[PDB]
Amino acid sequence: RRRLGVMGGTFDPIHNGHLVAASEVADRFALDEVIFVPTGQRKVSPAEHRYLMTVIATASNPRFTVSRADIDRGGATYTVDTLTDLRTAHPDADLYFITGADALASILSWENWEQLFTLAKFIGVSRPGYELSGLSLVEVPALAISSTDCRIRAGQARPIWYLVPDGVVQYVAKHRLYS
Amino acid sequence: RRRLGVMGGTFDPIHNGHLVAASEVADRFALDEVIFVPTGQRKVSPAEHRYLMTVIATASNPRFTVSRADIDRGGATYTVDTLTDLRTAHPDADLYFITGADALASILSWENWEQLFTLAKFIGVSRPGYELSGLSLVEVPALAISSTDCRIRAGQARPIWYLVPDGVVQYVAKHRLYS
Ligand SMILES: Nc1ncnc2c1ncn2[C@@H]1O[C@H](COP(=O)(O)OP(=O)(O)OP(=O)(O)O)[C@@H](O)[C@H]1O
Ligand SMILES: Nc1ncnc2c1ncn2[C@@H]1O[C@H](COP(=O)(O)OP(=O)(O)OP(=O)(O)O)[C@@H](O)[C@H]1O
Ligand SMILES: [Mg+2]
Ligand SMILES: [Mg+2]
Repeated sequence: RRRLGVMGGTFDPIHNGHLVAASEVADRFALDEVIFVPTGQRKVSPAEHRYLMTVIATASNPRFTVSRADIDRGGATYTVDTLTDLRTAHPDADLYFITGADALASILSWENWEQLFTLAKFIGVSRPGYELSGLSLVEVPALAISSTDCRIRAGQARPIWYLVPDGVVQYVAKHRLYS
Repeated sequence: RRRLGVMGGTFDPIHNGHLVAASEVADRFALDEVIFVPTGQRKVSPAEHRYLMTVIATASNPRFTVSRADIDRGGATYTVDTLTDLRTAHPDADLYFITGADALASILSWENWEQLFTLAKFIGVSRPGYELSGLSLVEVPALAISSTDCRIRAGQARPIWYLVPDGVVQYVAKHRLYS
């Protein structure tokens, strides 16, 4: 069966932390594809901008794609809705939902994760400054990067080079996203 | 006076840790340029390959250039020789020698650093897993990346995406540098 990575995120902006994590997981579980899924709509940049920055970010990687499913569904994004639609859209694939330590704790604490485990294999990945502890835990390269830090840098005219892809650096400057 | 960053390195390969560090320093001290200087000739990849990967890596950044001075001098690279030649090649500029915590300790422990401080301002930067303590100490984004780890990944056919620039990922694959 086809092995599809899934990685949800606000992606405001997508950064090298998100991308290095997806790439490690893709290697360790021999995934054919990773679909990045921008969440639907602290100011959150419009959905279309977050979507496009994600297409630009993932463009160069032969295995990474983007779904606009969550942004098009409308309203709030729940993990169950994301995976169910992906199950319907890729009936013959095995889904691997990729999630960093903070968002994993949140799913385990606040969602019916037993149901979620019936829709996909869960791959919890490490993130600097958080505690990682049917579900698999993987250590990915330690890149202490948050979108928050990027948004603060962009607003203070401080550089986000080498924290996000060159495409995202350009895209943030051109559309003036966080100033 | 013109403010020139200088960053020496083996650059085998250059990675996002090196580049994010140079970029932070460039912002904090309003540098006009950062010159990356590959050291002259554990197998170290030929000088020309390390040089080119550095040109490719720094290409997209308007403020980053490369000097082939150290690789062309011949023999072993000493910090004093690097800075003296840069002083001669850019007589009217102020040099800022950029160096991570491990290489800083090594210079302070093993070289006549008082002389070196007469040729340039020293900017010690943080690196994960090392202790940072005329000289300035700056915290740069924490990206736990080493060329060593990249070389080991490349040799085991494991991905170095988002640890090095896309150009370096391509360049390592094409010339098969560490396999
Ligand atoms: N540096 C990182 N390394 C690994 N996983 C990360 C990293 N940053 C975020 N993640 C994971 O990426 C997913 C989406 O994160 P999210 O969109 O909130 O990004 P973010 O960097 O945390 O932005 P923000 O700081 O605005 O919350 C989550 O599963 C989260 O755990
Ligand atoms: N992740 C990093 N963040 C900040 N500085 C770094 C980082 N990696 C290396 N440096 C600095 O880059 C300069 C050159 O390092 P070098 O060429 O030895 O790279 P490296 O990553 O340590 O490779 P190797 O692992 O083969 O020693 C030094 O001043 C070093 O302290
Ligand atoms: Mg977050
Ligand atoms: Mg080193």
